[PDB]
Amino acid sequence: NSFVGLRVVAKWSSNGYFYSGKITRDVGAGKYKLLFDDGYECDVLGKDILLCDPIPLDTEVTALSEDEYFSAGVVKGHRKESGELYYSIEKEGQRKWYKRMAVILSLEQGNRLREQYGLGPYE
Repeated sequence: NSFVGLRVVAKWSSNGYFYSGKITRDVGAGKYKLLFDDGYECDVLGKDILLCDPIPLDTEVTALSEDEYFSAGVVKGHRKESGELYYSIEKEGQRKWYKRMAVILSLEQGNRLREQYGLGPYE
């Protein structure tokens, strides 16, 4: 048994930022059989939709504000319940508990991690 019910990030093309996903089963070497945190399922190769925390417990990440123009706040405490999801983003001096889609992350906040926790098992 392992991470076949894992916590994931969602990038289709590398365009500099990722959305959120959750896994259902593991598909081969490099792949994940996944559904988005909001209900969109597929099987894909992982360097797109992969095994995350999502991101490090010290992370000034981006919070859902505009498309190229979004603003940062910090991941500190997070959990996932059997049909409820909450990520505590420390923002504006207070904690915003959002299901993972109200946070985003960019590639280099992903790439720092990519080798150690998730953001690429395959090349």
